[PDB]
Amino acid sequence: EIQIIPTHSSDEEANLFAMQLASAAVLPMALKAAIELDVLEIMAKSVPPSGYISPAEIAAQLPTTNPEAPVMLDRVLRLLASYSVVTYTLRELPSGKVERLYGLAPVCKFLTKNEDGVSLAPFLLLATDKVLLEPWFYLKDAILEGGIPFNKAYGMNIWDYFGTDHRINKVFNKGMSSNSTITMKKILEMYNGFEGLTTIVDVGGGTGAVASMIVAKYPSINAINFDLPHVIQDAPAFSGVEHLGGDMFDGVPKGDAIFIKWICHDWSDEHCLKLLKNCYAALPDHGKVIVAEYILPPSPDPSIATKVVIHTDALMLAYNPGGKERTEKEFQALAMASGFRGFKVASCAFNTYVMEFLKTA
Amino acid sequence: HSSDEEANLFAMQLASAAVLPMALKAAIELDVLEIMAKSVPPSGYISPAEIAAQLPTTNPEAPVMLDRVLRLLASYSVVTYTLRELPSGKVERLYGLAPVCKFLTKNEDGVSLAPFLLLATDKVLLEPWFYLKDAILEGGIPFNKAYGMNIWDYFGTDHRINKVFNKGMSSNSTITMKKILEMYNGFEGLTTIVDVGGGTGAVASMIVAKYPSINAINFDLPHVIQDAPAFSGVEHLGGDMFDGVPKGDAIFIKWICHDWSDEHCLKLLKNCYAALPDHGKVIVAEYILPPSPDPSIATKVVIHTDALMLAYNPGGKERTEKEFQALAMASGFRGFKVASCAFNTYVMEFLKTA
Ligand SMILES: Nc1ncnc2c1ncn2[C@@H]1O[C@H](CSCC[C@H](N)C(=O)O)[C@@H](O)[C@H]1O
Ligand SMILES: Nc1ncnc2c1ncn2[C@@H]1O[C@H](CSCC[C@H](N)C(=O)O)[C@@H](O)[C@H]1O
Ligand SMILES: COc1cc(/C=C/CO)ccc1O
Ligand SMILES: COc1cc(/C=C\CO)ccc1O
Repeated sequence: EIQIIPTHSSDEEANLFAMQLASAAVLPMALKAAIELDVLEIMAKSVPPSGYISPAEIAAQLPTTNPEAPVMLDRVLRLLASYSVVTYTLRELPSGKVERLYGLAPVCKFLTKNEDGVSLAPFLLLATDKVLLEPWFYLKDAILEGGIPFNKAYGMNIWDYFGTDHRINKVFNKGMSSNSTITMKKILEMYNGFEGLTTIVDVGGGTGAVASMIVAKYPSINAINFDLPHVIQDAPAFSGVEHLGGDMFDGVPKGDAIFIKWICHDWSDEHCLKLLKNCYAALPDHGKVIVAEYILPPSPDPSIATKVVIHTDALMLAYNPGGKERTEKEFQALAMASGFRGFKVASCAFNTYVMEFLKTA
Repeated sequence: HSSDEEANLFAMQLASAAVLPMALKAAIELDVLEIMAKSVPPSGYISPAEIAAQLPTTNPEAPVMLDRVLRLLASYSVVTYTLRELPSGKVERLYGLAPVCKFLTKNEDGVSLAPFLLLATDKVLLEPWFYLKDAILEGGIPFNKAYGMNIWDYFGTDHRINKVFNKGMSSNSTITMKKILEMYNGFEGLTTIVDVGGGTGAVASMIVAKYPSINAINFDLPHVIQDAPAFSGVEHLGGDMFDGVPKGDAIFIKWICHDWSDEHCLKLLKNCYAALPDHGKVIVAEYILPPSPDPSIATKVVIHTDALMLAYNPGGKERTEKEFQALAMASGFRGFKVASCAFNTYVMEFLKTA
């Protein structure tokens, strides 16, 4: 709490932060272009001995003959580098002009395929898709009028819309599947709560990536992946997973445990309660709901981990019917209100906490 | 691996990074920051509910929805916060103005950067970004791919975005030029100044306000000039600067060179050279590209603007001081002076004689 006295110097920084904010979208939009160009994968596969590659040497590997591609790439990569998305090194030219060569930064491990063929890049392409930008033009309308920005832009809710637009359905389902594969692989290394179950139901389990992973690790479990019919239609037929289409607000398939990852955050308290009562009803006396969600931090602190949660809260506001992020006590109160007697935070990976709503304490 | 954890979380932050400007846009469109600025003292805080009470809404969710937008802003220090415990043991937030809000609400003169943000985040200016991959593989300009014409021809056809653009520029330039005019003496003693590409004339008007005996000419395309307010001592004139520019003792160009290729800059600069007396000058007001992709806010503004020029302009880019020198030399100027800087904008003089 030392007080900063306003000066020329502090005004310069305040004015420039306002300008940075004004044009902040250039970052995710330039990163989206780089990933669609396969630039980061090119960098990963052809980084010379040194580990730094020129924009011309990148552009050489693209399907282009545009002679401006190298300078255009340099300009994109310079932006990325300023934000530590790639690294750089400088080398002096014959002219005494200085050129930049670029390398992978640490974050690139999650923006290029790992050994399992997976990354967050498909998640980025989801979040920056033209479809999911459009609701942001209706956010002020939703605050004033009530309702949901997405539904103002499209005339229907997000799921119904994905049911009409095959391109974005596939982008969405793949963004979620890849992200969830990375998180769940880490969850499964640490969390033991699937052990001993004979049946699990992944409610809102998407194309079934998670369900497949749980059965791969526990071949004695019966796994049901449950989602909307337009998602189930082109879920891979993973062995040991039964895909079932339906609407979870109507009810859910019976199992020993029900897994819900990134389901509660999509829905209002009232919708969650209805879903969680349906879950309680589909479980045996001793069963549980396994809830995988972020947890809101105590304050809007500046950490990246906090910002991810808060960013996601803002995504939920733009996209979903009452969806929001919640604190640990908020999740506990949803558990209690839907009849569950026990609550615990069992595990965490990449911000995603694994909570158990226990029918019996 | 907290190391893997932090790289994964950074990736997710990047992925949804558009939430920040778009959330800020909505708070500005709602008049939230202005509400805050008028409703509590500079060091005070205000609840979402008290802000929402000043909006014309009966939406019972307005307060929480504002809370969630303001929390996003708070996490980035765009607004300040303080916590207040509720009887339930939940905590709620009250919010206040951070220093940046001084440039996102109207100042003494009635301007801020808010209209510049509304420009940059308008759906029209966002759409070219979906054609960046295409421009890189195929050649050409993302904007022209989206709209089928250069940006300036497009603004002569879309009256709404013309106004948005001109106002964004006018309000940004008013802030910058007020600060430059405190420090820079190079307009002193001139009989006539011409602001080439002067938009709706904010900078010319400020010059004449400071130096009331100067004769100022504000020169731009005719769809811009038609919207320029009248200002005593400013003559508004339409035309194409590539065909020629008005004569005067000095020519001022702010954010002109950065819109164009080096070749086009030479053409412009030679037109300016020809329009000046023998010992005249061009006063160039532009950012200067820093020598590396450093993480400073100041450098990021420049590099983001280099990226904007990539998306929008035929050949436009940001330049180093030595690049500007090379432009001055190649258009016949014999002296070069870095005279002043305000809010990243350097004021360079290209002198016909040294
Ligand atoms: N009424 C409903 N019934 C069942 N599933 C639904 C639903 N409404 C939305 N969903 C599904 O809920 C999911 C939310 S996204 C999360 C998907 C997945 N659990 C993961 O973490 O990767 C989507 O697959 C969506 O189709
Ligand atoms: N051929 C041409 N002749 C004159 N002006 C032009 C032009 N092409 C573009 N412009 C103008 O160049 C300006 C670039 S934006 C900068 C505006 C102003 N100098 C400021 O800094 O606020 C616009 O107003 C645009 O209309
Ligand atoms: C098209 O030319 C310009 C564009 C911008 C920024 C537009 C969106 O932020 C800023 C200055 C210019 O000279
Ligand atoms: C519509 O529901 C969801 C949306 C997103 C949105 C964008 C992430 O790229 C994230 C998680 C969800 O459960």
